[PDB]
Formats: sequence, structure tokens, C-alpha cells
Amino acid sequence: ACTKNAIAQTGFNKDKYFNGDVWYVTDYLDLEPDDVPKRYCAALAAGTASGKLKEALYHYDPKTQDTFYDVSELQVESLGKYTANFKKVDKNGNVKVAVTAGNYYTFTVMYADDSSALIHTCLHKGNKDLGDLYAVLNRNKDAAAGDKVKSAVSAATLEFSKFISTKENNCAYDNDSLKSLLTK
Ligand code: HEM
Ligand SMILES: O=N[O-]
Ligand SMILES: O=N[O-]
Repeated sequence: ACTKNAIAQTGFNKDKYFNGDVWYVTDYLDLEPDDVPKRYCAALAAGTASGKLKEALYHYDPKTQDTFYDVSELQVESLGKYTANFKKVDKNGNVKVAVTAGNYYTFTVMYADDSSALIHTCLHKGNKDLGDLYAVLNRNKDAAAGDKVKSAVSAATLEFSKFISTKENNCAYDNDSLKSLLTK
């Protein structure tokens, strides 16, 4: 179960973050890791489409090859804090699992600038028991975390050395699909 009420960035710039571009997860901190963790790569695009805030997600396990995409409409709870109902889709946006009430994540942008961000998410999926996940994002997929986002990790009272890097996974990403999914 999740335990954190993450605080959104003061002065969060929604239009800059939700600009239609891709964010790559470069490091993450799962507060309830499995006995045996599945080391996934992940990326998202976040944008507005025809007036609706949207996110498209990509997950890829470079060992098992499990790969899935999702599209969500976000609903605003406060500045920088959203509730997202997801539908699983193929890369083209065709629906594989429809939206349903128990399947949603919260998302909070704790820090962002033009190139980097720190987010919190709490995933709810059916009768699964899932915990908090923090992620460091970058606009460039293998960028090492710079000083601004690492300071934000500290200011959240987290220890960056606890985070797991995705940078030495042989991660590959379909960034064109993520962009086009925003409309689906
Ligand atoms: C590298 C960081 C991440 C890792 C290691 C990771 C890992 C996973 C795993 C293992 C699952 C499968 C859960 C299950 O069904 O048992 C999953 C599902 C999911 N994750 Fe992540 N995740 C990451 C980042 C994210 C982010 C940043 C978001 C939100 C923006 C997110 C949203 C979701 C959603 C919505 C599902 C369910 C999708 C579906 O069933 O259609 N994940 N994640
Ligand atoms: O990756 N199985 O939807
Ligand atoms: O673990 N992905 O929310």
C-alpha cells in the first residue's frame, strides 16, 4: 500500500511539463520492492490533447522482454497532483484493456525544470497491493542526474543513493509511439 502524500513543486509549470514531449525514467525508488524485483525501463509522454491532460506510458523489461503501453486522461487534484485512469493499448493506441474504476495511479510532480523532474506515483491495479514509487526523469535518456534534481531528492528527505539506475540496462524506447499516443 502507499504511504506518502508527496508535495508538488512550488510554482509548478504545468504547460512546460505537459508539453507533448517524452520523459525517460533514469532512476527510481520503490518503497515496497518485490522479493525478486523486475528491473523495467520506463518512459512517458505528457501533454494536452484537445483540451484533456494526457499521459502515455511505456514499460520494457530488458530481460523478459515484457513490453506494454498505456494511455491515461488525468484529472487534477491540485497543482502538480493528478489521478490517472489507464487503459492498456498497443503501440498504435488500439485498446487492449479498457479503463476501469479500480485501475488508476496518482502522480505528483515534486520538482521539474526544462530537462529534469522528480515524481511520485502510487499505482492501484485491481486487487494488487502496490507501494509508492519515486522516479527521476530526464528529457535525455541516458542523462546522469544533475544537481538540481538530486537536490530536490534530498529536499524530499530521500537518499539518492537508495535509487536504482536504469541507465546500465540495455533500455531502448519507442519515443515516436509515445508522442502519438497522447491523442488516443
Ligand atoms: C523504472 C520505473 C518503473 C518500474 C521499474 C515499473 C514497474 C512496473 C511493473 C513491474 C508493473 C507491472 C505491475 C503488475 O501488473 O504486477 C508496472 C505497471 C504499471 N506501471 Fe510502472 N514502473 C515504473 C514506472 C512507472 C511510472 C513512472 C508510472 C506512471 C507514470 C507507472 C505506471 C504504471 C501503470 C499505470 C502500470 C499498469 C499498466 C497496465 O496494467 O495497463 N510506472 N510498472
Ligand atoms: O505485457 N502484457 O500486457
Ligand atoms: O510500478 N509502476 O507503477
